[PDB]
Amino acid sequence: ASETETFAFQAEINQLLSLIINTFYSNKEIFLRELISNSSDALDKIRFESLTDKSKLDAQPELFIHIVPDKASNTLSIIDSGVGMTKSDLVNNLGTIARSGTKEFMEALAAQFGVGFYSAYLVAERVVVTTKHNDDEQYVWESQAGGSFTVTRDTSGEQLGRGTKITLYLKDDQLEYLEERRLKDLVKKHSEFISYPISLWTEKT
Ligand SMILES: Nc1ncnc2c1ncn2[C@@H]1O[C@H](COP(=O)(O)OP(=O)(O)CP(=O)(O)O)[C@@H](O)[C@H]1O
Repeated sequence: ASETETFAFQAEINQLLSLIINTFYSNKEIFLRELISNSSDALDKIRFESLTDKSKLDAQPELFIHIVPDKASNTLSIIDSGVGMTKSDLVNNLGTIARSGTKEFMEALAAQFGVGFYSAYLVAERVVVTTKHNDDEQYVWESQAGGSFTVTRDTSGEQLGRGTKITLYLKDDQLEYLEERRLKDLVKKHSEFISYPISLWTEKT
């Protein structure tokens, strides 16, 4: 049926990506704290609307963050019970939105506070976001950071019912972040100190 609406990137978002990706960072580990942030924020926002209305939390009436390395697909996934996004929050907040502090965060850096979501693309060549808000259906956002992304209505297969799953497809050199030592440490590490619980799940072979 083609629920995919293919869009193109902000001109400045492109710059923002070019900064991140095309600068070798010793520690690209920044990205994880960056994602767990936006997740805490999402759990925080749903926890809020959950006072004014209790029909909200009913979806998954528990607030969690899951981290799944999967060596099959070489992906690292981040999963919360948080607010989620509508097609609008997808097409509007992810791709078309310059996060708070301007790219002059980094633009003046030619001459971390925080990078946010886009920090993901230093360890991954590709990323897919599967999300469920309450007022809207489940949508799927995907980009290779090649100056266009795609948003697709996903009414089929499995639903979270609420919240968001970010799955990043790691670059061939970046697979260290599929490791349990690497990650168990990083759980307990920067942004372990936080409101919600963090489960790391790994496959025993
Ligand atoms: N886990 C999540 N659940 C739902 N929406 C999310 C999300 N992570 C990001 N978003 C949406 O995408 C937007 C833009 O992403 P981005 O990470 O660039 O900014 P941010 O609002 O997370 C602050 P920062 O720049 O510090 O991360 C967010 O404002 C939010 O609307």
